[PDB]
Amino acid sequence: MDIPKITTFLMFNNQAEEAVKLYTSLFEDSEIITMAKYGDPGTVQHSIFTLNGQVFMAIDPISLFVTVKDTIEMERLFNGLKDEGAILMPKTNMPPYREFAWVQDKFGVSFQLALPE
Repeated sequence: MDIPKITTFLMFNNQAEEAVKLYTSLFEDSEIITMAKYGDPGTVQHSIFTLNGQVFMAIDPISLFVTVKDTIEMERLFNGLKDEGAILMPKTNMPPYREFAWVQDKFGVSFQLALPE
């Protein structure tokens, strides 16, 4: 269950269980490894799935979800990407993460920065 440093992260309306079901079914070496719904209820809070043995995540724009090594990795990527960027959410201690941030960079790509601890 080892997730890449950078995971493509798909966010849906309330369509994640279907989207996942759809892609999992088409692509070959693929499998739902984790789904957690909300207690909007019945919606996906957290999914980790495979497509050709590659790890994706979905919940509920189509961001990059970065698992950070350190407080210091966080600092660097945060400050690097935040330039002329939007901060969707700033550095925040957010269980189950030591820290988490959400930045759109100047060109428009969303990065989620997640420090596990």
